[PDB]
Amino acid sequence: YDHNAEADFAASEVARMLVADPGLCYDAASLPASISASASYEPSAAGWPKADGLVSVLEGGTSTQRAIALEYKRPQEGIHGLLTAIGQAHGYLHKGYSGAAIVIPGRYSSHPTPAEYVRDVLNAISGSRAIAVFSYSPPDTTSPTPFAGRIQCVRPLVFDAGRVHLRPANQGPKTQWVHMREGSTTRDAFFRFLQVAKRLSADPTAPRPTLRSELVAAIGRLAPGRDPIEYITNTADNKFLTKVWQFFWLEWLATPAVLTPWKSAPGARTRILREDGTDFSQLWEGRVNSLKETIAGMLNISEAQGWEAFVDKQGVRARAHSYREDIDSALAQLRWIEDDGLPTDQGYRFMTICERYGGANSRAAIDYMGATLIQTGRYASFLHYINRLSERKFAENPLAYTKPGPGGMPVFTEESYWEYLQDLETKLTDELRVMRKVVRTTFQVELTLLRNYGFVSSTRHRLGVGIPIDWEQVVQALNVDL
Amino acid sequence: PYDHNAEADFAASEVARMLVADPGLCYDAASLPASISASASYEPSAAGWPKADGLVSVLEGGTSTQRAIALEYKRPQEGIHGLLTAIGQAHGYLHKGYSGAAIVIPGRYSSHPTPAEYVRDVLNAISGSRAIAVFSYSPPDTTSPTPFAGRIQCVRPLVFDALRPANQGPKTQWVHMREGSTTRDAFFRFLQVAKRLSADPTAPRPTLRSELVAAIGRLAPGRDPIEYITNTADNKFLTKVWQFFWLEWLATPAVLTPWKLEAGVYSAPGARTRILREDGTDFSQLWEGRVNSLKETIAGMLNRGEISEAQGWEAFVGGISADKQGVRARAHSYREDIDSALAQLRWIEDDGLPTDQGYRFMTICERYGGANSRAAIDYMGATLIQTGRYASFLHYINRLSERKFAENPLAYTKPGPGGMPVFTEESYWEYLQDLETKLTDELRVMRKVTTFQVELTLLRNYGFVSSTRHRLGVGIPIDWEQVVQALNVDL
Amino acid sequence: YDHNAEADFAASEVARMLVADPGLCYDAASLPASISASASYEPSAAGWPKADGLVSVLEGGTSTQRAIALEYKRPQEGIHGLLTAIGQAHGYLHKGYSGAAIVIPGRYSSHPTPAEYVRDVLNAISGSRAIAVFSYSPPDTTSPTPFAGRIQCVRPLVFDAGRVHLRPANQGPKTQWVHMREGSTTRDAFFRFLQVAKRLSADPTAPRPTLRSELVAAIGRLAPGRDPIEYITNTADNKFLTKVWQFFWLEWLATPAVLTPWKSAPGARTRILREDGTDFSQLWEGRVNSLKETIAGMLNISEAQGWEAFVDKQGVRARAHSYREDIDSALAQLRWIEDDGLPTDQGYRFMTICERYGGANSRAAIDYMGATLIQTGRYASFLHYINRLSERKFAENPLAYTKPGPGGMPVFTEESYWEYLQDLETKLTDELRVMRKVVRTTFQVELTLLRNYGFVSSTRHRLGVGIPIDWEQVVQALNVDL
Amino acid sequence: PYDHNAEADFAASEVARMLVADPGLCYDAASLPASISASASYEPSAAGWPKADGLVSVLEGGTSTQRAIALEYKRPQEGIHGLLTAIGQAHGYLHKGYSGAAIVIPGRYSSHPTPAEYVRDVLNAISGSRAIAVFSYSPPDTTSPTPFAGRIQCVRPLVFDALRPANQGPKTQWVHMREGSTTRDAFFRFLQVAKRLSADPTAPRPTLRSELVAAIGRLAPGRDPIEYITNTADNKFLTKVWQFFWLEWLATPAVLTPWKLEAGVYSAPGARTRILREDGTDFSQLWEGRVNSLKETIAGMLNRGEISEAQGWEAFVGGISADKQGVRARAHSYREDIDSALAQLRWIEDDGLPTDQGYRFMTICERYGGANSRAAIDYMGATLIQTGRYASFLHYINRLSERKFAENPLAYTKPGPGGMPVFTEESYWEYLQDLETKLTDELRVMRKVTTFQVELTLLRNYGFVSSTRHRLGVGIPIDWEQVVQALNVDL
Repeated sequence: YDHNAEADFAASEVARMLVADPGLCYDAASLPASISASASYEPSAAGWPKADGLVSVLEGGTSTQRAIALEYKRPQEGIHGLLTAIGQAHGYLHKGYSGAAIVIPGRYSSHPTPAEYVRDVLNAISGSRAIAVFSYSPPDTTSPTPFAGRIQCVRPLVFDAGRVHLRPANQGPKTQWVHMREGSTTRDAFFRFLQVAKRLSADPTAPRPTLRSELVAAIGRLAPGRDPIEYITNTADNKFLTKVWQFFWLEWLATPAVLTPWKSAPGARTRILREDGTDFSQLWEGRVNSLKETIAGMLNISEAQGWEAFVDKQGVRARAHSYREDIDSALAQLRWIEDDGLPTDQGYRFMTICERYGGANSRAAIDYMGATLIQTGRYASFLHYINRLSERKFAENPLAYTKPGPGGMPVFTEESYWEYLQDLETKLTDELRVMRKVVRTTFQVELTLLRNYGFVSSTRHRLGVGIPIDWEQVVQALNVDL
Repeated sequence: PYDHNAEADFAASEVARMLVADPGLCYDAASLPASISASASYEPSAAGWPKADGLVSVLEGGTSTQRAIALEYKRPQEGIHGLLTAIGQAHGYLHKGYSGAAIVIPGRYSSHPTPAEYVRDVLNAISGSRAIAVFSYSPPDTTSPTPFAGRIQCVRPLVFDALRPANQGPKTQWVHMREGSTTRDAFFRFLQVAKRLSADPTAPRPTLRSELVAAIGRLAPGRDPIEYITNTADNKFLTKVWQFFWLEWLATPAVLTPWKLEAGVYSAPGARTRILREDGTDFSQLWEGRVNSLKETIAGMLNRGEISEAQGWEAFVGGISADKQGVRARAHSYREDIDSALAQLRWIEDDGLPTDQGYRFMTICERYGGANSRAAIDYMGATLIQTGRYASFLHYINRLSERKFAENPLAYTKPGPGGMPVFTEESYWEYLQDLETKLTDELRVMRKVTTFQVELTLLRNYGFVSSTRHRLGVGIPIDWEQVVQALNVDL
Repeated sequence: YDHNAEADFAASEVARMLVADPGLCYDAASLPASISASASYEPSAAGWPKADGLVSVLEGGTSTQRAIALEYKRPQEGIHGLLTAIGQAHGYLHKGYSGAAIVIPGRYSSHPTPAEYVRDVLNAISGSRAIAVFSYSPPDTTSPTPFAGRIQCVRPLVFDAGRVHLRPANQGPKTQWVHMREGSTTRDAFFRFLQVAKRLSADPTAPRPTLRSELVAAIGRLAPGRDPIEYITNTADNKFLTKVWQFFWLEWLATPAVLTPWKSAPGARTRILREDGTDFSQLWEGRVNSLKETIAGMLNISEAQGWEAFVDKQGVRARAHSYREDIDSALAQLRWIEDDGLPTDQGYRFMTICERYGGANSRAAIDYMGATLIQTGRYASFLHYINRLSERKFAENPLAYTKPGPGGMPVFTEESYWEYLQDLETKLTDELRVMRKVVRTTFQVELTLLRNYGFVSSTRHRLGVGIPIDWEQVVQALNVDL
Repeated sequence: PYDHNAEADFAASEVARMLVADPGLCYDAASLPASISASASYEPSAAGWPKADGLVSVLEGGTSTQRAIALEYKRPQEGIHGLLTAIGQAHGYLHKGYSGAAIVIPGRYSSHPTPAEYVRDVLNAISGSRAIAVFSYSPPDTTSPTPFAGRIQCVRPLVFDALRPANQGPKTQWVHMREGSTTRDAFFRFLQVAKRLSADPTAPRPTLRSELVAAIGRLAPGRDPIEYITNTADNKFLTKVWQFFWLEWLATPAVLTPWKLEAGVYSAPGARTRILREDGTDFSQLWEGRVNSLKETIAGMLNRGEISEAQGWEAFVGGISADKQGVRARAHSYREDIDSALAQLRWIEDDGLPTDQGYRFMTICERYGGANSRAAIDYMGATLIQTGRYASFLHYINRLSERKFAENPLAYTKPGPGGMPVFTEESYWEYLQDLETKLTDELRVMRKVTTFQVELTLLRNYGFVSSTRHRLGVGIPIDWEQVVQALNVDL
């Protein structure tokens, strides 16, 4: 909705203010030579109380970062939002963040001095100096930087000096928008995993699935005491989330046929559709991978030794652990699964759409996922930045980036495209501070995602426009979920 | 999803195309006309209470004949309950005097696999009115300029229930707001007067100043001065609201003063009303100022000894011909504009009471800083986008323009300073004309009585299109971020 | 909520008006000697478009009834409700009802003449004379008859003369409140059936359950061609609802152990808890029923002939068909299942409460069912009538019905209770017209239901009060479901 | 479920009992007092903006010392988000000046198994304020007069953060509305004046009639007459709203007229204000009528030649001692009543602006027939039931009464005409006194400064209890059907 983007706009402005004035987050003593700041979303793997954003402060010469959790309040929430924010800021410090920033309207109808009030309470009662307060006047949504010059610091913060272990700089997200690990998971996999969780919630007495005798025999050799299901699904707990993982993994991905190592490579296909609908995905085989290489490995290794190979090429156990981490991460980031593991209303809704309209590759399913990526994945923020920056360039000069064609007439080329994408990128990293550094790659993950979901056109670029955004499609995504 | 009204407009356009492709959808075999064209438009507020989602007008080889079909559109979000509403709504529309009615409803719901057949069956079994058609639709393609093209099928045709005019009615799907006379503040003050009078219909009456009452009695010896100076004859609720609003807020005692006379010299008083201009710069003016120099022209003809003071009063109340409107003519035209806009914004009932939306507008003006506040401007913009149907208009312009420039980004341009292409004012007029031809001949969402000035000025003022009127590769630059805010508001 | 009870109050008043004036539903010709009218809920087995109520008109000497479907509108719905009502009235006639009655506010803020408007449209366009229009002024909720004298007929109806086949008088409900068939179904059964429907919606490829070899062999003799599962679950379609029935029946009630006829009686128990939580319920055995009687029947009948007996004592097939009809009826009446068979939001919610708070016998589960019976089962109407009638009797004379005790002091006895219950009953049948005729039984089903759910106290009666209603408990039930 | 406020009251009562059973919940080992009693009450509107769900007052063996704990109650319906709100709310309460704060939150949520431990941990780790206690609860038993008895456990105690008064503050959980001076119409007109002034703070000022301005100048030669006759000195927003409301609606020019003099004869004018009486019979009266015969007493002392006209004006503005309130004394007491009720109904901000609820009340009066309409009466009744906390009061009376009569239906009765039991006025006073002893000593929801007249009259007038004051076997007969409507309204 509107709230997610506005928090992103304010987080960008906070990051800019700390770069302009490091004394907002540092005491007079310990002022560093150079600090950089950048805003990002909060990774779902962090604790329950979710922040509106994170601002990372990096120091010159170090490899560590100090992270500030951001809480953003709108007037529509009313003055009750102030007391929510104070509690949330204490929650963010309890979670382990070096600081927290409360960003709230400069005045309300009821209250002339809301930020002064929040500052007073923090000063009088809390005694935590790691919580900053910022107040704002209404943002300019025509700008690339809607909150530029419209946010003042009413209370600075100081990072708690009793911090011996500092956060690594390469940790955490580097953009405000969510990067999906674009290889292992699919729309169909989210659908089936939620389906298994709905199945297990209705029949907790469900019998564990049975492995083939050759597989169960092989597990006996490598892990003589271990339970074979726990072994090949790489689980140790019996919690709800791990059990659903077990059924999902053995039912949908590592099916009996896929767990067949050789026939020679068997050419097995899983039961999980690729997003492109052409076929079902493949696990451990297809090129010269595990099954095909082990077939070649048997030119000499024994037949029994092949099972040890199956369980820098990931085996069944290693892939099961990484794939579990992916689907767990993504489902939480999309807010489709509770921390406890039950499906949320949104997770149930996506599952319902898939069940009603022909599965995870249906238009209704693709459209609901896209709407989730726009709101919950914060691609609305990203689209706003690309739009306002592009409009600013092209309103000034509609022929920007074009190159002389045969007659001298301008044409927007692939070189034009790459120059324009690089300008957008340095603008996002240096001016807006909405992304950080850890090539025709600049925005490949974002643009492929956006194009696949219909938010940017199959034509990658057009003269006078840049990335041709299907804004009506984005408008529709913004409207969903009531 | 998109806007409910916009989806209704997309369906009305597709229905109008379907009637042109197959006139047997609304005509019996013997009733086949020589040539039939159809177009979709909004329903005028002046029509009955049960408001239709749209109107489709059918013209034949006849010269002055038009046949109107009232359209009701249902969304799955309304649920299976909407189907029964639509049957009742369709009967309401025929009762209002429409020749036919069309129900446009989803092909399936989660609850019910066969909704349109249900409506056809119920109409066949019980209603016995053959003037109601049923159309079923699959989800629209919002990528297209014509989202329902080929996605709507007729499940039940209609037959026209047996004088009619063709030059009558609105000619666009989007509403034309009457430019020049009314403002947000006027809508607000008028709704406040109607709410005050609704609670206290008896006690108040306005007081004219004595010189004016003496002047009216000499101009119109028998007429009641209030009825005279407000140009009213009825005693209906809506008329009394007008009388109070006119004298309380616009033709106030100061504004009704034709001239100031000091020591043989006549001068226009410089009166200002109590109604803010939309731009917030000052209060608005009547009979004086930059639009109407009536008082200044009268004072100059008194100072030159061309006219008596008695003749001056005649000119003030009666106007000066060419061009300069008098009090009575201004009151009557102002009453007609403000009545029309308030009904079309659906802020007022036919009875004259504020609607829920009029109440919501009034409350925003009262609490958040008046009719020129950001909250009031946002509420009006949302109303124009939704109730005025500019969401459908913006979609048409966007898709039609994207279709041109995606194929050729230099479309319409002309050789400029370096020889380089330039999108000029000529380019704009060529592009606007192509948009007109598509809107009337391909989409069938407008008909002939060239510019789009009224629409674009309104959209520009509420921030939905850019302050620059055109850009190369784009045409009219639409601010969809602003459009999102208006769509989400829910009036 | 408030709407359900108000429709019941208006339906009672409509039934009273037709008794006072049969010309409201009969033309001048064909005026009958004597007609009686009574209001009831609409049985869930009737079509999708559900009426707010039914009013039954019975004629003297006949065994047939003419039924009027009632649609009630509130001002809070606004004038849009009028056009809804016209369409609904046409829907009710299409469903096969002899007449329909639209009951709407006498005026709205917007509209001075709403009932005149509805009458005009019906007259001008519809041409159906079987639809009546009634208008009302605000009801008096202190009265036993809140709409008494406050409803006028703006448009009468006439029953379509082209009706050769008349509805039987013994058909349909005889009360405004829902009677649950108080023997075969339980809270646990609704819970498990919804659970099976949630299971099957997630895995439609689910394998059919397997019968014991002796059972499958026996089915081969009685129904040589029939599929044994379809045979013992007594199903013929393959629709969603019938399949969920099959899994539910074989998983939960006719389990493998319960399907064991003999060991002698086996003493099998099902997997469905009784509402009292003491044990699981029993099917076909326990007294001298099917299993025990067939054991006695084998004193002579063959062992093979016993299977024919198993499949006026209902067998497996006969009980499966009647029990299916019960659970189908009740779930639809509670609005927990769509006509298509998918669980509704309320059905899912009840299932969720049972899953989260310890099952169908939990307080949260009992409380949600009770809240459903108060609103969806319309026991709010019934409680209002008992309350206002009782208060009227006892406010007049607080010692009403008491009998002289040892000292002459009044005591409210069991005879006092039965006299008071009978007065309430004739008042409900003769004055309010909210129940019909097809003993210490007067309200046994309603009171047992109400007491079990905590709406009336375990003490059945008290002096000065009558049925002691726990009105605070009813208030809480009225508030749920947002 | 029940009402959110009622559940908060049930928890405050149980907290107060828990402190009496274990004073170590709020006192350090060295801070153990001689004897401690605790009671729950509402928080007075005169306290700061962040309003608590309740107050628990602790009295020690000290004579004038009271220690107040601000209570915040969270429901599962508020979700895991309410936990963080409560931490912030608790800090707000200590900042307001309370000695301690208590968070009362569910033992589990669907999302989170261990909510109260979360709050304890966060407070321990970051806040560093030991004056905030955390209590966890299992679902309440609404069958009981004490629904949380034994169902609330202390997860974190508090220690009182280091003058204090004991005779201060409200003495009941339910709010006492000040009877006699204000009406629904007064609340409505006052909110309208504040909304008008909020939009136009500059332009308006009220005009006193000339005789009164001359009289004030002679009585108070230096004082500004408006400040004098409205008994104000400040220029705050709330004060200006008072001045306009007083002169526009109550002490109108007619009502400010002390006498009418015709041919040597003095008479009370028979003025009526512009504020309706609650019963709708007439407009209300000031200084005249059935409550105050001040004008009649002055006119009778003029006619008897006991006093001058100058002395008559002194008596009118200054009152007559016994008993008869003058203009200034009436203005000051009326201002204090209306300010208190509006703040306690939460219809006005401390700043003087209408709240969302004040706006909702005003809109209902404006659109649905004024402050005495069924919709306005229903909105007020819902406010008293919810914001005034009479839902908890009714639950206490109901359960306490049911407990008595279920054991003995003839409880309190006395031998009547036939020898048969009768529930008499003596029975009622005995039963009311037992209710008092339970409310103060068992439930701890009221404390000593006998009748319940203020509460019962209010409840009776809004239809929540019966017009007959008592009935055998019942006590006070409660109309739970009416109570349902009020609970469902959501202000």
